[PDB]
Amino acid sequence: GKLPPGPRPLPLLGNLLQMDRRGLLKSFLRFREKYGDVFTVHLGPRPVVMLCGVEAIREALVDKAEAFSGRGKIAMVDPFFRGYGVIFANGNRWKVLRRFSVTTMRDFKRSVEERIQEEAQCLIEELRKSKGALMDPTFLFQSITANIICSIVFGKRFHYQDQEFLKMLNLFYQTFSLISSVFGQLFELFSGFLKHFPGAHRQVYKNLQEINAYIGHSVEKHRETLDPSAPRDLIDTYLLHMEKEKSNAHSEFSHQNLNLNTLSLFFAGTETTSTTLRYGFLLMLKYPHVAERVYREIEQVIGPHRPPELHDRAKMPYTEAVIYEIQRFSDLLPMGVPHIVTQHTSFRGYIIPKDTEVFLILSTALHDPHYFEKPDAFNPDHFLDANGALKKTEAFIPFSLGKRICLGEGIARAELFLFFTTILQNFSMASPVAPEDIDLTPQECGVGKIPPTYQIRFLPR
Ligand code: HEM
Ligand SMILES: OC[C@H]1O[C@H](O[C@H]2[C@H](O)[C@@H](O)[C@H](OCCCCCC3CCCCC3)O[C@@H]2CO)[C@H](O)[C@@H](O)[C@@H]1O
Ligand SMILES: CC1=CC[C@H]2[C@@H](C1)C2(C)C
Repeated sequence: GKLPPGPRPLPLLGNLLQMDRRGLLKSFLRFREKYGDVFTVHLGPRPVVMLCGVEAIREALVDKAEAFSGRGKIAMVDPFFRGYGVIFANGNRWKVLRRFSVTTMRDFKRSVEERIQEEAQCLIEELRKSKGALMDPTFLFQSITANIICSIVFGKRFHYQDQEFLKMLNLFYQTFSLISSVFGQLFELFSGFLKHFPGAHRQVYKNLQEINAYIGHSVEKHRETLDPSAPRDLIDTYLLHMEKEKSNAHSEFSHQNLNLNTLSLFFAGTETTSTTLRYGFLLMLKYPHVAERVYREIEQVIGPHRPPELHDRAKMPYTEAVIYEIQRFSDLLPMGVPHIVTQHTSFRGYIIPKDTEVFLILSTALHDPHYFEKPDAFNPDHFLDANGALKKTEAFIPFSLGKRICLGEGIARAELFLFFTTILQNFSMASPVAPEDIDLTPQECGVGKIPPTYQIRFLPR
């Protein structure tokens, strides 16, 4: 009959005065205590329905896909993306851009696996050259994941010591942080007001323009050398489609979709997997007995030299459990990416009007103590049975579900496994901080959950 229950709002401020100072997620976990798994919070001027736990989330994204499949905005980046590109598009643009992006990622020329394998070898050579010196591995982790996207999109990889590559990686890093910051969460509530003032939203806008400028230039160099009978990469393929549909003024294959879809694939392609890697190696420093056990399995299944391959996974249940647990623990996007309802819909008795924003709080499925005993601790046994065999679970939804499910899922799982195991096959880790002193508390927790900076050494075996 009405919207899910929640804290009683004030006219201008919504539920501001009921929020927790520590962020949106914390705010929402407190409301969930009081209201249950389906509730409404007024984020500044508008109601947003929160869905918590695997059942409710899957009931919405899978059983009710006809309605929960729209994409909402992220205040901090809407001014840039404006509903262009696969992540932020709706309706028929999304359908075109999704089919195109899914279809030209898989089809191309090396397999996905081969490209990751080569990149893993370049990574190992790089880590060798560093001769056990301390670094903050953020740049390398962004470099190897960026290079996978790059070879699909630009037809090329960049070298780790290229200062122009590094400068773009810095912008991806700064932006993800700024977006996930306390100001970014405030902005989600009050963009309407805050936009008129200086603040992080302008820096994010400017960073994204700067990345936009490289992509515009690359599109140009491609157009100039384009061979219709032999498209090199995803940009070439988009250009061909642009040609084919030029007589339709309403073609989705526009120039803004070109730039912003590409940029969307890049952002998501780089920052998601690299952040998981960052948390992953920090977790390894804090739990060296886990890293040592992963290494014993690599030794026994793969050996000290033969490059790891995807077909190794099924024979490495421990390593897979550690990687699942890294993802579960990391909780990359704790509230997922905003959805909206596309038509009036009933959900557990409530009525959700059309164009009502919905957050699926993926963090609540990942921390569900019915599936994961002691869900706030890192523990790979979360994903092992009695016999040490891999135990997958329905609650494991860090890619979300349904029509909008991460389209990069397969690529990211390939990268996490090949980069994790290839590094561990060749190196052990050390740092100047004892495992008991290692603090896992995120540096940011908003849209994204971002681990603190740290120094690590990679020691050759
Ligand atoms: C650890 C790595 C990753 C995680 C945890 C992750 C997670 C997610 C999540 C939660 C969503 C939101 C789905 C929803 O709207 O309900 C998403 C969407 C998306 N992701 Fe991933 N992602 C990862 C890696 C990647 C990679 C490597 C790519 C590209 C190569 C990618 C590309 C995308 C795109 C294009 C969307 C939007 C899909 C759509 O709206 O139709 N992601 N991702
Ligand atoms: O397009 C106009 C702009 O061009 C110049 O910037 C160059 C720089 O001179 C040049 O150093 C830079 O090189 C960047 C190469 C690395 C790009 C790698 C990433 C790009 C996309 C996401 C993944 C990979 O590209 C920029 C864009 O062409 C000028 O310096 C700018 O001031 C100007 O506004
Ligand atoms: C896959 C992710 C989608 C939404 C968040 C991160 C990448 C971006 C695009 C800011």
